[PDB]
This record gives sequence, C-alpha cells and structure tokens, in this order.
Amino acid sequence: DKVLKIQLRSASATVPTKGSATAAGYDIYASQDITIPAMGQGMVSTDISFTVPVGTYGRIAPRSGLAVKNGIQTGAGVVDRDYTGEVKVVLFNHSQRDFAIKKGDRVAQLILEKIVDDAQIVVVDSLE
Amino acid sequence: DKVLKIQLRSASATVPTKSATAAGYDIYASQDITIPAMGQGMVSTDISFTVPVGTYGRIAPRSGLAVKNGIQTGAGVVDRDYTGEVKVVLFNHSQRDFAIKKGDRVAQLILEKIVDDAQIVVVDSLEE
Amino acid sequence: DKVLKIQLRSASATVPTKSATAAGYDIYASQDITIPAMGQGMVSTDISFTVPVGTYGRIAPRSGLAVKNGIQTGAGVVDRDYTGEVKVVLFNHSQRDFAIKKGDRVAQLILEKIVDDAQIVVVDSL
Ligand SMILES: [Cl-]
Ligand SMILES: [Cl-]
Ligand code: NA
Ligand code: NA
Repeated sequence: DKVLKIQLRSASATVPTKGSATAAGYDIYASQDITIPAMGQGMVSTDISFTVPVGTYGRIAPRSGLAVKNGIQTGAGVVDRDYTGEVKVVLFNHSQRDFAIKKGDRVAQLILEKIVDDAQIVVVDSLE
Repeated sequence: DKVLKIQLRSASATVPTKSATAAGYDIYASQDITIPAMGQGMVSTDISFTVPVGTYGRIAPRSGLAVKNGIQTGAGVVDRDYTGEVKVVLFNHSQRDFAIKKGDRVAQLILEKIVDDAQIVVVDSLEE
Repeated sequence: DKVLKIQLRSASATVPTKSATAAGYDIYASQDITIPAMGQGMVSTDISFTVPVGTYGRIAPRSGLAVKNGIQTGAGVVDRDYTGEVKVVLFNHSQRDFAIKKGDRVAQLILEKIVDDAQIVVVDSL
C-alpha cells in the first residue's frame, strides 16, 4: 500500500533521507560532482532507482534554500511508478552564478504525490 | 466518479493517452508553434476537460523535453471547474528555439489528489 | 472535516481565499517588491500556516501571471510542521520587471495529498 524501494546502483549513491520527522520529502543526493551553469541547466547523477508506493508517482521537487540562494529550480521531475532506470536530477539555474555540486550534496527532494492513475477517459460533447 | 471527461474542440485535438501505471496522460499540440530560446510560448491543445472529484489537473513537464530541449511547464494548475481550452505554457530555458508541430506531445496531465475542501481557520499561534 | 490553520503575522497580511472546486487558496503579498527581468525575488506574505494531516502545502503559480509576466513559482514545498513566515519565491522569465504591491495576489496554495509516512526498503532489483 505504501513501501518506498530504493536500488543503489553504485557505492556513490546515498539512500534518500527525511530532514525532519514530518517533512514532505526525502532528500536526494548527488553521486558525482557537477556544475550547473548560470542561466543554464545540468543533469545531476544520483546512482539510484526507486519504485514509489501504489497510488503515487515520485515528484522530484526543489529544495527551498537552493531556490532562494542559488536560483535553483528542478526540471522534469515526474518519476512514474513503472520507471526503473537511474533517477537523475534536472536542475535549471536561474541565477548569474554557476552552481557547484559535490558528490554527497542534497540537490532536491523526493515527494510521493498521491494521484488518480486509473481514471476512465470519457469523451463528451460539452462540459458542465 | 473517477472519470476524466474530455471535450475535443477541433479535429486537430488528440484525446489524451496514458502504461496503466504511468502518472500522466499525454497532452498534444493542436497547432504549430515555436517556443523561443530563453523565452516562452502558449501551446494550443483544442481540448478542455473535467478532472475527477478530489483532484486537480496538473500540466506537468515531459522528462524527455526537459533534458533534450530545456523545456519546463508554466502555470499548470487546472481547476476541476475550468471548462475553457487547456493551453500549455512552456518556458524554453535552452539556447535553441523549440519547434512544435501539430500532433507533438508537449506535456503530461497528472490527476493530483488534493484536499479541496479544508476549512480556513485563523488562529493566534500555530505553535499554540 | 479537514482544517487549514492560518496565522496572520501582521495587519498587512491577507487570509488566503478560495469557489469550492478550485484547487488552490490565493496567496497575497503583504509588502511591495519588484521581481527583476530574468531574475527572482522573495515576496513577503506575513502569514504562516499548518496544512491538514496527509498533505504538504504547495506554493503554485497563478496562470494569468505566468502568461503575462513570465512568472513561475520557485521552492514551494511547505512542510506541515513549518511555522515560519511563508515567503513566495518568484522567477521572472520575461524581459519586463514585475511590480508587486501589498495586497496583490501572487501565487496559490494547494493542499497536495502525499504519502508522508512511507518506509524505505533497499533492494538489489526493482
Ligand atoms: Cl544572480
Ligand atoms: Cl543549449
Ligand atoms: Na490512485
Ligand atoms: Na504565481
């Protein structure tokens, strides 16, 4: 009903952690150093895979401090429950300053967003 | 009641499609458009829809376009009572204009579960 | 009955507003601020809130501002346990500075349902 499975794909990967007991997400960590160019984008390696619980998808959502201080926003971010490859992190840098990331830094958070994933499509002439 | 209602405004629209376990339904451009490099545009879809009770319709980014073309969705909160055309706002963070053709996939629709009837109460102290 | 508890930290603050089938609650600036072209800024709201059990508060964009001002919301993950002032991170992707006056609607709060009590298992194979 709600188990979060992690595959650690190299020794460089870190298991996602909660920052508080009641935090929405799990911190996601870089497994390789990378720079996110100013007004640019990059893709951060994590060397992890996961299966989110039934009735969810995994949202790769931004860390607030990196937003406020470094101009960091996450891109992409919809991890399907069926998805089984390495979860990498798209970052946009909306600042004037390159953003240096080291192996071991928290770069994003994972939120298990509850969804309706079994809707019946009904095509209709008009809406209410 | 977990029915997604779809209204097609043109033979140029495509009914959204979903993998039974994917989080999202594909959203297709109904008309050509280029998103300028370091800029934005609004993609026509010629569809309207009503999401299931208990959700809203989140217009979320396609992962491929994020990585390949620096494309992020903007706006993207579709209320359950919205009956107009769902137009897709796209930011292009890359250095290349992103050319979109009719029938191209440009976003995905996630039926996000929400609390949409919380009572708003004003209190002295959250801490209490 | 589920409850969103709001604290008005000053007389400049506005209780958020929500139609019954709308997804979000409007969030208002409590102070003037300009968001620079191709830049970002932090909007003061002078409110704090506690979202219902099973949710976090997502600070999400207004659609009309996205379209006409290039405004995207940044950060926006407000944990249920957060009791500080909720400031709104705005990215301006347009070539015009965006002017915000106290009392302007700048964002929306959605009470996103989530699994906040999942247990991590580690596997060789997904
Ligand atoms: Cl800067
Ligand atoms: Cl580029
Ligand atoms: Na579901
Ligand atoms: Na906004």
